[PDB]
Amino acid sequence: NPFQFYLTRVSGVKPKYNSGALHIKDILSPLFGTLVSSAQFNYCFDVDWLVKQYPPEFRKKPILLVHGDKREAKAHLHAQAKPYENISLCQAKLDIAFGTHHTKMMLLLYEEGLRVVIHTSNLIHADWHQKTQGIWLSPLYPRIADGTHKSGESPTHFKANLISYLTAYNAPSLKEWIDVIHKHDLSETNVYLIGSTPGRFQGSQKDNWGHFRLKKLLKDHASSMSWPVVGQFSSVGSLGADESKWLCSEFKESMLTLGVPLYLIYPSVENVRTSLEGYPAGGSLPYSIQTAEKQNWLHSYFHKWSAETSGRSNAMPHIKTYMRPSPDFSKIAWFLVTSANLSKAAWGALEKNGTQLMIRSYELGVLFLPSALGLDSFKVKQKFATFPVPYDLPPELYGSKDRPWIWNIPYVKAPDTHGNMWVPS
Repeated sequence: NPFQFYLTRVSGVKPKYNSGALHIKDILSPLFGTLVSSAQFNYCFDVDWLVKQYPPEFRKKPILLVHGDKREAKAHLHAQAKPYENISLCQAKLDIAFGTHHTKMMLLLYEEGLRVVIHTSNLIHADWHQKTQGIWLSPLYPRIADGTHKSGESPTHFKANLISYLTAYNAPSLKEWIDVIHKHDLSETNVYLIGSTPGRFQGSQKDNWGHFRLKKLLKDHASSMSWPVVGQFSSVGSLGADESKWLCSEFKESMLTLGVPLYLIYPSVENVRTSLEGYPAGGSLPYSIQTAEKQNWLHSYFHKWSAETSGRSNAMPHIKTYMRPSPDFSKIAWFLVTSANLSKAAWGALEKNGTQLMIRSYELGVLFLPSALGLDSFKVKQKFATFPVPYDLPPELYGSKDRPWIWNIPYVKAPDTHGNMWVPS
């Protein structure tokens, strides 16, 4: 299968809905290769839990946790890890305020080669239990033969792009991973890397990251042919007093690039209330009343979470996806799975009269382009050459009574799936 795009397993749905899905235990299985060492980039970690996901035989192999924790939270993470002698930590520098290290990626070095996994799940039990999450699995990259002269690069330039991404951390522990990557052949890679890294990027450096990086790839490797843009995420930042400030101006502009209706999918209160988790799903859908009340204009773009196609309408989304379907939603010009939610922090925001792109966070995704497969478009796989879109199309608009899930206000008029109310505080 050319895509290697997978959803995580969801407990409590019919087996047919998990047949082609993966659990972290599957990803780390001996069947995937003989593990020597690994790196786990993420945001939240439950170390005891993480360790048990590795098979017993591999549990003592070295593990690098790359995170953005600071101060006490950092101390706590070090405390979680102390008992496991084989675990080292790398604190990603977060020199711009309010940034987070949000990238979810696994680097898995085996006796037989190297695997890169870019996905959407935090390393905690609940993210892999009853949520809809996405996974892209690289091929097993072989090591470059000890006497050849090859770049090991793919036509999408994934190898150099991933190295640049690691290089931006400027961390000694990652230099070791960069060196490992240099040693392998990633030429079979058919996706484009889209990363965000904290900084202020000017000149041509603007095209390296965030939504400009996406813009640049859509201009170079896609071509033009009322194809809407679909954006689907689990968090929402403060986007401005009105939409011309960022959403429609730079964000949509980048997304509509090729060689226009914008539909945003974000769970309503009702979607969360009736989920497999009930209201506690809302603990992973941050959207503060503080921010929401300043931008009620945004909510007219919102569409309900519906995933009958993958049996996951009740499995709340923590996956994030962006794509460009045709007017009848039967095909798509491209598809992106990433850790980036709907925020300036994640995607970047122009500064100094559009000469400088400011990004606060680390984010990472893979872009699927028909040109990389020799195609002009992908047909949408109706029931999860055809791309497996994990939610239903066309997107369904919020009803008049719907509200976007807002996590720091109470919902006490209707009980959820487990008969509970939600009272933050």
